[PDB]
Amino acid sequence: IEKQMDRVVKEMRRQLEMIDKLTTREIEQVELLKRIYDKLTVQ
Amino acid sequence: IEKQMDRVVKEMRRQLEMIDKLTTREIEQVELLKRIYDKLTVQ
Amino acid sequence: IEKQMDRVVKEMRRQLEMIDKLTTREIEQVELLKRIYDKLTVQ
Amino acid sequence: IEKQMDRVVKEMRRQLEMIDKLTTREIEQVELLKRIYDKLTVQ
Ligand SMILES: [Sr+2]
Repeated sequence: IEKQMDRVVKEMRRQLEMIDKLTTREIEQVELLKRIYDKLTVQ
Repeated sequence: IEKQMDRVVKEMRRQLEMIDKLTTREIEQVELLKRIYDKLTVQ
Repeated sequence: IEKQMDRVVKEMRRQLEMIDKLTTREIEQVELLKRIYDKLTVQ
Repeated sequence: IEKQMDRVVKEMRRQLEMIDKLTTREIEQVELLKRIYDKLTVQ
C-alpha cells in the first residue's frame, strides 16, 4: 500500500502547486478590480 | 507507512490555508464587482 | 493507521465541499463580469 | 486499509476536476477584467 500512498503524496503536492498558482492569480484580480473601481470614482 | 501518512496530513493543512485565502479573496472580488456594476447602472 | 486514514478521507471531503462552493461563486463572477462589460459597450 | 486508500484516490480525482474548472474560469475572468479596464482607459 506504500506504493499507493506514495502516489497520493505526489499528486497532492502537484495539485497544491496548482492551487498556489491560482492564489497568485486571484491576488491580481483583486488589484485589477480596485483599479477599475477607481476609474469610476470622481477624484 | 506512518511517515507517509504524516506527509499527507501536513499537505492537507497547507491546502486548507490556501482554500481559506481563495475563499476570502473571492468575497472581496464579488463585493467589488457588485459595486462596479452599480457605478455603471441607473440607481 | 486506519484511524488516521479515516480522518484524511473526512477532511478531504470537507475541503472539497469548500472548493465546490468556491466553484459556484466563480461562475457568478464570470456572469457579473460579462454584465459589466456590456454596460461599457455600445448597443 | 486498501478500501480507505481507494476512497482517497477518488476524492483526489474529483478535486482535480474542480481545480481544472477554477483554473479555466480564472483565466476567463482576468481576460474580462483587462478588457473592462481598457474600455475605461485612454488608449
Ligand atoms: Sr475570481
